Amino acid sequence: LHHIQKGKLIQPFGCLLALDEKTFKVIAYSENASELLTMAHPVLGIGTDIRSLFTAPSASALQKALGFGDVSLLNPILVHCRTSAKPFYAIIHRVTGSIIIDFEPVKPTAAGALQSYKLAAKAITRLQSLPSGSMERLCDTMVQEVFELTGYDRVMAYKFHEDDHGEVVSEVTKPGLEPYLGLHYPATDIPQAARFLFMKNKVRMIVDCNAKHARVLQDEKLSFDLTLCGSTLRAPHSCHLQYMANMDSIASLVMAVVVNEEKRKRLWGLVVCHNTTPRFVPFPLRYACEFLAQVFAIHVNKEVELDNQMVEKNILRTQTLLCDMLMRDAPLGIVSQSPNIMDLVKCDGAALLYKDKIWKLGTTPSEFHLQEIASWLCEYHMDSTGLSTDSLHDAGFPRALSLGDSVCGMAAVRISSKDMIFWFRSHTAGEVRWGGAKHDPDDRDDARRMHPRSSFKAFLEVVKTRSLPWKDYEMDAIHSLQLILRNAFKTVMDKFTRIEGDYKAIIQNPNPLIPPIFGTDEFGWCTEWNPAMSKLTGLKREEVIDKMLLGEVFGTQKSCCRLKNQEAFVNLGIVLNNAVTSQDPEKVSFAFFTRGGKYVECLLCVSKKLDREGVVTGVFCFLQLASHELQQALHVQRLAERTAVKRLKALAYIKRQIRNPLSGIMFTRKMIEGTELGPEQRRILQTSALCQKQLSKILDDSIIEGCLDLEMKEFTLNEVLTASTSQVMMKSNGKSVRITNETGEEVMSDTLYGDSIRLQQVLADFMLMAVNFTPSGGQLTVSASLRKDQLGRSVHLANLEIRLTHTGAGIPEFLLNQMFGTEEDVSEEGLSLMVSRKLVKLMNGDVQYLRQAGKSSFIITAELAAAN
Amino acid sequence: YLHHIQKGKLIQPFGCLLALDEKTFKVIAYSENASELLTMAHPVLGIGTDIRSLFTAPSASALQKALGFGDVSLLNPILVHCRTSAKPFYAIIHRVTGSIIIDFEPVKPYAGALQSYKLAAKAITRLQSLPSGSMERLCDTMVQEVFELTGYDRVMAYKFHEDDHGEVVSEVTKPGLEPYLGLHYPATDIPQAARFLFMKNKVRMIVDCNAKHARVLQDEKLSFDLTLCGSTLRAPHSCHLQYMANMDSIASLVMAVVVNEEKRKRLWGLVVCHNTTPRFVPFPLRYACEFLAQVFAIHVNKEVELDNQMVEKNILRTQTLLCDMLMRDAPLGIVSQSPNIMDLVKCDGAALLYKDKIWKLGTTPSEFHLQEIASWLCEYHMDSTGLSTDSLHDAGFPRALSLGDSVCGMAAVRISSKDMIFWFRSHTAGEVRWGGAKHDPDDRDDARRMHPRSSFKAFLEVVKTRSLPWKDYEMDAIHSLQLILRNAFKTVMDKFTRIEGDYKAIIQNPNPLIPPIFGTDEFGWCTEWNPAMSKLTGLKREEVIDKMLLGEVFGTQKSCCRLKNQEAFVNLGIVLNNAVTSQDPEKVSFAFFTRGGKYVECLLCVSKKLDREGVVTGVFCFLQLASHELQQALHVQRLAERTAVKRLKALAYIKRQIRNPLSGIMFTRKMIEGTELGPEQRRILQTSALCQKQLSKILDDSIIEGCLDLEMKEFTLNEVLTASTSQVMMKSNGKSVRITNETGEEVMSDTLYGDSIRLQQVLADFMLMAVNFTPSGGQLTVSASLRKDQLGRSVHLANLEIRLTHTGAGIPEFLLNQMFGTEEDVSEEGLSLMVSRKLVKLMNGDVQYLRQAGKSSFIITAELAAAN
Ligand SMILES: C=CC1=C(C)/C(=C/C2=NC(=C\c3[nH]c(/C=C4\NC(=O)[C@H](C)[C@H]4CC)c(C)c3CCC(=O)O)/C(CCC(=O)O)=C2C)NC1=O
Ligand SMILES: C=CC1=C(C)/C(=C/C2=NC(=C\c3[nH]c(/C=C4\NC(=O)[C@H](C)[C@H]4CC)c(C)c3CCC(=O)O)/C(CCC(=O)O)=C2C)NC1=O
Repeated sequence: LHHIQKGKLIQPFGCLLALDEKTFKVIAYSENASELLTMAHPVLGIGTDIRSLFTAPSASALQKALGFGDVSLLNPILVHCRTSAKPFYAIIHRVTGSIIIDFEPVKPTAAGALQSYKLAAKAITRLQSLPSGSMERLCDTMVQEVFELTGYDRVMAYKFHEDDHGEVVSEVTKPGLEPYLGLHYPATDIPQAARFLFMKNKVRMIVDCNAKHARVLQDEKLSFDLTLCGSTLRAPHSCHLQYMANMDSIASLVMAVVVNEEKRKRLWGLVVCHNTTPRFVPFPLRYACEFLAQVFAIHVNKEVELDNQMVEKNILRTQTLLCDMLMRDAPLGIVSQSPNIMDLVKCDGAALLYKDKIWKLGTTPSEFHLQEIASWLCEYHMDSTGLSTDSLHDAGFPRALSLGDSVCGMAAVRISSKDMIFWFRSHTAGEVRWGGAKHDPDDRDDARRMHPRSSFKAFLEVVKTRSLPWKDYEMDAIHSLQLILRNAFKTVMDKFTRIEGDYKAIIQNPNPLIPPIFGTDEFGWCTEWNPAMSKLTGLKREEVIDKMLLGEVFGTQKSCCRLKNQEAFVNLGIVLNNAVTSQDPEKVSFAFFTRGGKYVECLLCVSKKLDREGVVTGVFCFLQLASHELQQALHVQRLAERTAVKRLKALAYIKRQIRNPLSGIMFTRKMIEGTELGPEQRRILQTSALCQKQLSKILDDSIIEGCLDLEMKEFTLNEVLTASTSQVMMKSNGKSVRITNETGEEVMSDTLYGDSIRLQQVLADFMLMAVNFTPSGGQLTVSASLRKDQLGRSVHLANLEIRLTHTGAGIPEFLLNQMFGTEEDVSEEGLSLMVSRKLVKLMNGDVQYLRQAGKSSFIITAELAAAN
Repeated sequence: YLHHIQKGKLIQPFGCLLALDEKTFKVIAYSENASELLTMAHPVLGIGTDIRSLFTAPSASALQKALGFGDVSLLNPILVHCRTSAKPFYAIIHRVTGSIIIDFEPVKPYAGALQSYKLAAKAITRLQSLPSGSMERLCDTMVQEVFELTGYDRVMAYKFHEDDHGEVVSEVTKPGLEPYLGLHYPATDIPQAARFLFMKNKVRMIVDCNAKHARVLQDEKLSFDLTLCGSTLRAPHSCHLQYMANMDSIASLVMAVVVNEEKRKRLWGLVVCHNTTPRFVPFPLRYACEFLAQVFAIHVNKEVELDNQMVEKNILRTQTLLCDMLMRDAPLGIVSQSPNIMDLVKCDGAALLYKDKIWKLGTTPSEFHLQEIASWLCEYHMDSTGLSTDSLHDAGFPRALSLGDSVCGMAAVRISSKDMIFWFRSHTAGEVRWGGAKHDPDDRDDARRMHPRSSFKAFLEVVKTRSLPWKDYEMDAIHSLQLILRNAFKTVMDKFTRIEGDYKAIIQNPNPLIPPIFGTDEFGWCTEWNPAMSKLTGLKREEVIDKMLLGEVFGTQKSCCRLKNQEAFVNLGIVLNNAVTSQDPEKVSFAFFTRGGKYVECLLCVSKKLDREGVVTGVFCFLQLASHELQQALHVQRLAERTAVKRLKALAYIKRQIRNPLSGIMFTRKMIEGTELGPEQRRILQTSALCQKQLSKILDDSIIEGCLDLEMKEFTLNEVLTASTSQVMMKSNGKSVRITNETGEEVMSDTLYGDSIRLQQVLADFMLMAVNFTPSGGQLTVSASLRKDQLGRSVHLANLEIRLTHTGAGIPEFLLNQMFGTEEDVSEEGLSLMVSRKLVKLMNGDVQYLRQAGKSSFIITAELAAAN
């Protein structure tokens, strides 16, 4: 499919013009150029002057752009015609021996690259604020932003695989369309020529797949072949036109995601948008989409760094567990205590075969099922002590299906010639919709076929009842444990029989995970020096035995491994003395110099070498090597955790210092209760009582997210209604807001059910902001009318209905949209608004104000229970 | 006179001494007490005796092994027995030119460097747990730890000044001892010989200044002398014994503090201990103290870097003050719109003489004073541009004495021939004791001055007519502001008469603080390139003007100043659009390569430019060349600032959430106070109001520890003494304790000076514990005392004394230790008690309890003023 370079067809929505390098004269054109640019008068032929089509300012601007160095920073370029002054978006690019210009009519906002970039600022800010560490959420966010920006029928992210076949990862459509999620596609749908072109043309748009194209009447006298690959007006393949017609998608717009893997540009995938009717999008929007795709790529680059850091942390955890297991008594200690061999490698069962005695943990086959497989391993693979398989049926076990489907994956190791230790992994499930690549290896770029595909279905692919594979480090760890156990109890090869290879001959992987280790006695003399530590330092063990660890071996001068300075010496002494009284593996930064010159930086962990008698015998230290990024991440995480835990003291002090005076307040109120007064004073005391009750209940605190346990108590509306006005009217009194006693007297004549604090929580806060924009001499209007509905068996319906005034300038739109939860940076003053809204709506109520003429009215309605 | 110390042949009588030869290992020098101490209960222990003929076989072998070792400072102390009667001994060895010197010290009846370092673990972890930032707390903690570890009569930190004289910075003494804190001493008190010798032997102990010194004998056939400087038994020079007998401090132990200032090293000071009775301290304690001094020196050197970081942070704040408000309403825009010129430098007032009008701010003399100052500058300083005067009387302008103590320090800058700006600093109060240095240069003490100084209590000196000094960058900022105003209006030196006279015409302050700025218009073309940026990047203004900022100037390839990679290109284009969209300055990390090819790392602050009509006209930004460590600190700080503010806003929401019903309760109380009530009800309501005010007073928001100040006002003690004690009697409702009136009637009857909002916070929360543990039937007694003494000049001391009985089980030892701030785990009640003790300890108030027979007794003392 190479004729893309040699094709004289363009889409019929813009004109294409070609100019030489120096004379700036027309050498090629399109059939619609004369109908569009000129009409709406010399005939547009070869060599016609550019100034005869556009006005003087437009021609001058185009000339200045043509003389510029990097033309990609200037387009789009607004121009006008001669007579009608019809505007156009000139898009200029340069090819070997020519300059090609595209013209598209305007108005079917930007004039450069930066102005065009400005249209994606909201989406970029949305992308930057995302919490880091999850690729799926990032893909969903980006696809949603693209859908909102472009206004297409559907948009989807389409990721490529190693096989070169692809799968959609996210999707956002309009209601009434068939979901495309989770469907794989053959690798031959997108030929390698297309995805090779997409490294340089990162945005492609097709307006109509059923339109009538226009040919490029190139001049015959020119000796140059005008390729059209870099232009925005290319007409696609007939094969692709039929492909798009089959899917019932007419117009399309697609963007590439090129990720710099180390550089190494790799096409991660595509962001493809479809619409069922012809659609045209102006050039600045396409440029903004391209910039957004660049930002998305530089974020998916960070996601893989996070993944690598997580894997490296897992390796470090395995090393720490191995160092733990080194000390305990072998071999039963690996299984009796915790953490045991199950935590060594991610598995589902484990078994030990020591001295014809079987120790089992987790989901393991029946004890009668272990000796025969052990004997089969012994007699079939005598030339190895380790084996791995993701399916026991493939490896040749005759009785694989007789043990059930609970366990299918094996990892076995021979510590001795008779005894064994092996892990079990449960068989996994899961199938893929559509064939991945439909299993057609080797390319088929023949450019002879017309379209060997049509329609679409589910096309499920079956599985082989397999388990997850065993990684490299998950076998290094098992080899390390084998070495430890073999040494403590008193070349070879490890099989790797995976599916579709049926056999492999990997060596034992003599790269054990055992870290550098040393250790001293209680006086300070060296006692241990590992082979790994000897490799790291270049110092033989015999050089550093019966030598003082502090000063002689590690020191600032005359020492074998010279330390940085005296602060390092002091810190090493402090750590070695602190570790005597603590067993926690205190990870401390440790940096030294090798025998030659190499600044080695690691983390050091020190523990006591306790003996059987219970008396310290020395220190056991091991040294784990981590890269700069993980060390910085650990430092930042430690600081963040300390800062987070610091505020707890302040919070507790605040709560106690608010609790004590309120307790004194109930003290003085209950003690003044003895001096009784008239009935009006009794109701005033009741109002103060539930006011302080609400105070304490606010200090008595998932309720931040709106979830409520719905605590229920029996109370009647009089005190709640009085306290709602009492808690707010001091604020309005400064603003000269009067009270009208408009509430009816029939609301209070009926008994009510519901708590006092819960009911009053979602009432008073509404009008608190009212004084903010209310001028002097305002008015307050409150009307209530309880609705008695006899719905239910034991609980009636006291449907609330309250109309509250809304005077002054009131809450503006950018403060009203905060109520519905449509904003991120919600002001702290407004939090109680949506808090009360969520509290009301948890009981299927409503609290809402609508803009009216003169003054608005807040409507409050709740399905509050009735105590009738 | 270091020569006298070198050849001293006298040692203290608490240990023996033996000097042997390098090769043969025979005694060549020995002390008189050695013969009767090492061989009690008798051969010739003269020259040539072998070392092995005095100790048992294991001890002899250990000594012989220790002699043949390169770095032997890691081995001492060495245990040694005697073959005569098995007498324990510490042997401490060192090597000098041609000899090996070993000194022996007897061991009390109750093994290396690392074991000696163990006796300081608690002190080291206490020093490490402190939060950084301040020095006084560090010095106090170090002195307290040394006092607890060594058990001496008094210890004190003694810091050296640049003059080589010193001053006492902290102190801790047993009760009954006169403090020395804050004093000063002449530089001739410590001869430079000892000061130089302290960089080798970092601990010096003297047991008895009155004992009879012993003498060592050395064979006179030697060709070289014997040096005893490094030995830990050397006898001090006689005039120092007289000096020590003057203060009646018989014994002493001093520890040098050597700070390796950036590997140059400097003696920061000493930690001097004193005792009135002869004292002896074993050798491992001296090693532990030496190690703790090393750790303290490291931490001291770590807290002088935060000072430099604060200096740099303050410098990167005067470049971000009035960068654009100057362009509108110049020069009147610097006084009217805040921040004003009073924020440029740390001053007390300002004045702006322009167009014959004064726009004074803060504290400033009358207009006639300013006119007289201006006329004096115009007359007597005709060829001056700006000056800073520490005290206006030293410069001697005629009318200095009229304003007096109101204004002393001045800083004047001259805008033009008539206008100018004044900054004013008031009189500061500062006094020293014992005199600053008692100057007597040229080493007046040499081979003389047996003891021409005797006991003296104090020596008060007063320096008059001085203000705080004007720094260098504080005048660079004024110079740069003068340059800004001179440029916007369209090489001269500045006086620095600061200390005593001899005006120093510094060269135009050769450091104008002005950051490198640039800017673009709306399309993107560069318009501004100031000389600072042109100097930083080595690029002329012409080569950049009329180009494009993105792509042509800052671009990945073929650009004037190439960027690092492509991720640094899409991050500069993002900020140039957010700056316009949001208009608020944004600070980001920047990095690039100059024309010469040097990597530059900066911070970029970018903000939007508007015209008079509020229309955005472009963008202007400037570079803040932060230092490496400052950049990393700000990076890590801003990494978690988002989470910090996210928690802060959530915490602050509850403030309003609880203030609203607090407003309701105040409303109800205020309208219930409007009814007819008896005296008892009135007193109840007054107590309720007093106990309620503390909620709002606490909710004003540091709040945990530090930055705490107590308000002061005139009040009667009856109200608080009743409200605080009444509000707790019913807290233990389930125990029914008995409370009866016990306070003295002479403490209620008087009014005084002091806030009642924190008196409840102090003496009402203390009695919460008394009901938590005491069972039913507990009796509580409160004793009050108001000592009215006139121990002052303008304030009458109405000192408050509180006594509380402690029934029940009482506070255990671990809970008690929390009150003193010496524990990591502090309970909420313990945290509140510690906070209250700190809150009362600023004005010399002691809160404690002592356990007696039956019930313990509390003592609370607070120095309080009287408003009589
Ligand atoms: C949902 C996934 C999806 C797929 C797999 C898809 C395929 C696709 N077809 C693409 C490319 C091509 N696809 C083909 C041809 C074929 N596609 C098929 O279905 C056949 C295997 C083959 C016809 C022989 C050719 C020649 C191209 C080159 C593009 C051109 O010259 O116009 C592209 C590239 C984007 C574009 O140029 O518009 C896409 C995105 N379109 C989709 O919507
Ligand atoms: C509280 C401040 C304080 C000061 C200023 C003080 C001075 C001092 N005097 C000290 C040292 C000396 N200072 C001197 C000399 C003189 N001191 C004086 O008062 C004269 C100026 C001079 C002799 C008359 C000498 C001979 C020494 C001891 C040197 C030696 O014995 O070889 C020291 C160091 C401690 C020691 O070396 O044992 C101290 C601490 N003692 C204090 O406690």
